[PDB]
Amino acid sequence: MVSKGEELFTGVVPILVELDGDVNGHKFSVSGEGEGDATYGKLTLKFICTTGKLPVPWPTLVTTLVQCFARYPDHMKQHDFFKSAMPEGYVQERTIFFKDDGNYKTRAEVKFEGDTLVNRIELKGIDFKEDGNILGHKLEYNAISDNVYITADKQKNGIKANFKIRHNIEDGSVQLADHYQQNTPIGDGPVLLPDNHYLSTQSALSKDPNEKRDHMVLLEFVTAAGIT
Repeated sequence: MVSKGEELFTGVVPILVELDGDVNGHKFSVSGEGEGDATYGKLTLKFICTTGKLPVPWPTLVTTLVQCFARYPDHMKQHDFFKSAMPEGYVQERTIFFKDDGNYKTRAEVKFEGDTLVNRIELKGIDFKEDGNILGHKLEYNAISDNVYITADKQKNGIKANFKIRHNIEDGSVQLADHYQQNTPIGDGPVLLPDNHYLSTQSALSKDPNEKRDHMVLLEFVTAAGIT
């Protein structure tokens, strides 16, 4: 046997992302479009700041801007909460603590609208330093890679996750971003509550040479692991 949510992901699925943000009162919006192919754990996305200049570095928004596209190995498919919640979807919440700086709090709803997987997000950032690495734009436009450690959250019928992102600073140092995550289903049907495991995630950041708006191109791979 297969299992209902996971059938929505056997091919290439269009993705739409919409974010409204406010970081220390600097308001902005981002839209994104692209495709995901969970068979290969593969995401291709392009994001645009629709309000003008992005007031934070693009790399700091990657994790916020669809883990339902992870490739779960066959032997791990009973541990894929994300697809099991579809098409109704899930709420994904985070707190992202930037070491020696402010924090983002995010709330997103990830669900299908027809054949399109949509991620709608609100982001609120507070306590940032005006000349710190974030509001001062001191982070290199560089890839991020790390492991998302997932555990069951029986009490919300969902999952929690934790991970670290170590963003390179232009001086050669590192800006740590400690992520704490919770996901809860939107619908009332059965979902898969996983054993402990992780998502190995690699995001490559680039620019479209023909694009004059403030933007980010991503190529991302996401693979579940940690259960032999």
